[PDB]
Amino acid sequence: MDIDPYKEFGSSYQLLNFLPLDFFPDLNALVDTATALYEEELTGREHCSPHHTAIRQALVCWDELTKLIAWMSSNITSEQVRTIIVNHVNDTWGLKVRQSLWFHLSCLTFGQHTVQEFLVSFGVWIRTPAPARPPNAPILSTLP
Amino acid sequence: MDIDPYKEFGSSYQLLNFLPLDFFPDLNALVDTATALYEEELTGREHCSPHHTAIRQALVCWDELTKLIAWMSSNITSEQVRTIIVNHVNDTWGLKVRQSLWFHLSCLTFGQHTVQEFLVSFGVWIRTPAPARPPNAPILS
Repeated sequence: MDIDPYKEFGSSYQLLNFLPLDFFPDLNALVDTATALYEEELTGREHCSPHHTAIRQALVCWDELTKLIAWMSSNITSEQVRTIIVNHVNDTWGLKVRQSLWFHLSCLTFGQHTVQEFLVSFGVWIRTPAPARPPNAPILSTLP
Repeated sequence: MDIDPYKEFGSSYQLLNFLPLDFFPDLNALVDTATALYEEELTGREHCSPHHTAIRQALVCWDELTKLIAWMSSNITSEQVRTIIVNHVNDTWGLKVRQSLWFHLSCLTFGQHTVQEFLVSFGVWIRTPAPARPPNAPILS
């Protein structure tokens, strides 16, 4: 199936992918934010919100990934080849986990609607030709 | 952070890990079932249920894994070290994806309380010693 994990959240993948890669905080910061703001809720017994569910699924996935690269690291793969695997991972999969954590943590903190409206505004802006294009990007708050 | 993706669903990794590995259907089978029974809901605009959110997340995760295996397969890795890797993620990561798909698809078609009670009954079963232990496992109905 063709599944966009942002579609049930009123956004889309291509909208997340318009933003510059440096826009999203690094992963460690996002986990620190998630821990500090929602640790009890995410490790709790209740759904809380589909955003919480997305966060836990994404962190669980990322955990499987780090255990995989740890396994092939200590078990099979040499040093340099390990570092190119890890660098490809962080340049791809890690970006996607950061996009997810940023999206859902931002929805929980500032409201899903204002995040949706930000992403849509940014899409409009990046899609506008330079003659008609306003100088300044749409903006949205940043997380702790 | 220490997260059990089943605790939000009133269950437990530990209960899933009691079941034998061959109990969960092949992943192609679970994906076929999710496609046939839930394609339009899963690929839609609405959450539908936490089970749907979990299934889309699980399959998106598995997709990222297949693309990683593809990349390091054709770029980095010899055929035999590749198959060792594919064996590892199949017996580990893949088993876990099958566990997630089976759990949530089972909740959707058969009820969440039904699946919960099944897992707790199976836990009780696998836990009781052979003298007092009934001969036939709990079923899911």
